[PDB]
This record gives sequence, structure tokens and C-alpha cells, in this order.
Amino acid sequence: SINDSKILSLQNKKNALVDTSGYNAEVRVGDNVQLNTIYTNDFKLSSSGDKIIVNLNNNILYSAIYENSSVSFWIKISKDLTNSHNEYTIINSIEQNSGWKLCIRNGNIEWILQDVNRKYKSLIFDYSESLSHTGYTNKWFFVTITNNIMGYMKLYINGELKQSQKIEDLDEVKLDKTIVFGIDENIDENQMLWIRDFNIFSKELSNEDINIVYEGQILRNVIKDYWGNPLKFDTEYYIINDNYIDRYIAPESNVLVLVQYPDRSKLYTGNPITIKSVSDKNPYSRILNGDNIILHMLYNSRKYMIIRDTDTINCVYALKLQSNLGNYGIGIFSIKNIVSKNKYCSQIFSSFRENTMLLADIYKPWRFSFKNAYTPVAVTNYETKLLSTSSFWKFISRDPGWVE
Repeated sequence: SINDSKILSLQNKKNALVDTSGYNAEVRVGDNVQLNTIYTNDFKLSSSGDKIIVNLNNNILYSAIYENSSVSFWIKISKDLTNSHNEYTIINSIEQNSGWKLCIRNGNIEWILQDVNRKYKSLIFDYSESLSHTGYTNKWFFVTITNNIMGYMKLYINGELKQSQKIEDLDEVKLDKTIVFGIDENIDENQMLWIRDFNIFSKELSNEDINIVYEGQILRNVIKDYWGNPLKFDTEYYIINDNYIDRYIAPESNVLVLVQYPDRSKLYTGNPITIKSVSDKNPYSRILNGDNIILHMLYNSRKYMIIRDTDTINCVYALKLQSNLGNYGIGIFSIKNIVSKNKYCSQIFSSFRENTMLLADIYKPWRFSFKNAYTPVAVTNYETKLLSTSSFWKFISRDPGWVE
């Protein structure tokens, strides 16, 4: 019933982006704008002059805003766009003086509401955090703006209130007629962003309702890559542990260990792992909670299957490589999303012989050496470790919004 207040909803139907709210907005998508590349209702703004123009079919009696409203969408902003010190306008309903716009500047997003006299209020969120791993550069995040025209305008990120500004003190704000998505500033190659699930609601959404929209649109049962894209079979990933973000998985004497990145700033470091569907789901299909999966590592140009050791190092098993590919239980795993607003990560489990969960910590995993290593291991009796970040894994794909 939250959805009952939708008065614009941009969704992909029969390979076109249209308004499915019922209100019949005209949606004019630029010829070069790529739709539905990651998520069904997404669009990518990446080439010079990429635009989507939405012409509303709305109230003609009221010249000025007469009701509360909310705007929601997810956004993903490339590294190269984020690294710019320049300001870019991304969405804009201002034709003359009044209206709203979304801007990006130096790793911040800014929402502005402006009245007929160009008096404005601003809400800002630092999504980049100076390109920190903990930030959101090139990661999907959920934005929601709510407007109480006799009160406050609020900015939420992933359902969490970030900023609030009074707007009751503004003068006249005209009803929107046209909304333009697209950057007019000159852009370089690789400066791109994606938006998905753009909606406008005819009410001020409560925090509770915003969390409902968020939870619904995140797709709880679809495993996510590091950027928040759906995880896919048959796709290369650099798999990292949340406790050791600058270490890569590698075989040493056929025991997998975590090796420190020679350069922390180069994400694509290590031995790419491809995930295979045990049940023969279609090539490149999405990986879901409850899927049986197999992991293949590319090591010095050769493919191996990752398996659990048969023998222990409260059992603890190291992981190893096997050149013989096939469906062996000792190499079958399953992946489950962790519910988290600030991390796209999952746990990995094995039910071969005993129930185990993969985590990373310091062990002595070799049979003929007492040397320590940061070691991914499969551990039994893991109930007390279910909230441990040592059990959280992230999957870094080579993504067009992060170029090295």
C-alpha cells in the first residue's frame, strides 16, 4: 500500500523504460542510453549527451506544490566521476526558477530544493569518504528524499536519516512538469553512473515505509558482488575477507592463504575465481541464497577447483586446489547474504560430512611447517561466529565503473 501513493515509477517493460504508476508520464530515452544492464529498471548515463526526459501528465489546477512528496532511487557512481573536483548536475526539474535537482561534486551528492525566488535548501551526503573501502564509490546505494511542505525535507541513505532542512520557510515552489536525467557538463571516458528504480510518491514517507521500499528493492535473496550488483555464475571475482581487505587468496604449497596486496589501491589483485552452478542454471545467471556452487580458481593461467581438506589442521579444515574438475561434495559450497547497510558481503558454507562455515584468521595450516598464515578455513560448530566479520566475504568483479 506504500506503492499506492506512487505517482511516477520508471520501470522496464517490453525493453523500454516507461512510467508504470498509471499516470502516463511521457518518458523519452536517449538513443544511446543503455537500459537494463545490471538491474531490470536501471539506466546508465555514460556517453556525452545521454539523457532521459520525463514529461509529467499532472495537476493543472494548482500552479504551486500542494502536497507532500517523496523521491526514491538507487544510484551507483563510477570512480572516475567521483574523483573529479567538478560539479555535475544529474537530475533536474528546474526549468525557470523553482524546482529540485541532484548534483554530484567531489564525492558528495547534493539535493537542492529551490523556490521561485531562487531561495534554496540543500542536503548533502559524502558517499565517497575519500575513496575509502568503507565508502560507496561505484557501489549501489539507496537514496530517499522526503518533503513535508509545511515542515522538513529529509535525506535518507539506505533507510538511515542523514540530513534534514526546513522547507516550510521557502516561498512558492511550482509543480514539476519536466524532469531531466543527464549530465550537461563535459565528461571524460569512464565517467559514468547508473540509476535504478526511480519513483515519486505523493506523500512524505515515514522512516518505516522507506525501510520497506529499501528491503524490497535490494532483492534479499540475490547474492551481491562488492559493488552491489547481482553475483553471477561464470564470472571472474577477486574474493576477499572482510577482516583482511588488502589480502588476496593464493595457493602456497597447495594450501590457500591470504597474501598482502603489494599496492592496497589496486583492487584487482590476485587469482580470479569463477563460480559454477552445480544444478546447471543458465550461463551467467544470478546466484541466489540456497544455490549449490563450485569455485574455480585461475592460477598462473590454469583452472583448479577449490576443495576443503579432508583432514583437520571444533574441527578446522584448510582449503586446497584440485585439477580434476567435477561435482565432488568436498568442493560444493553455498552462499548466503549478510544483511548489512554498509557492506555487500556473504557467508559461505559447506555441508560435506560436517557442517562448516568459511572464515579467515591466523593458523598454522601446513603439514610440514610451523609457519603462521592468514588462512581461509572451514570451521565446525560455528554458531558463535555467525556475527563475526571474519566470516564475511566480498566478491570484487571487474566493473566498468572502476577502471584500473
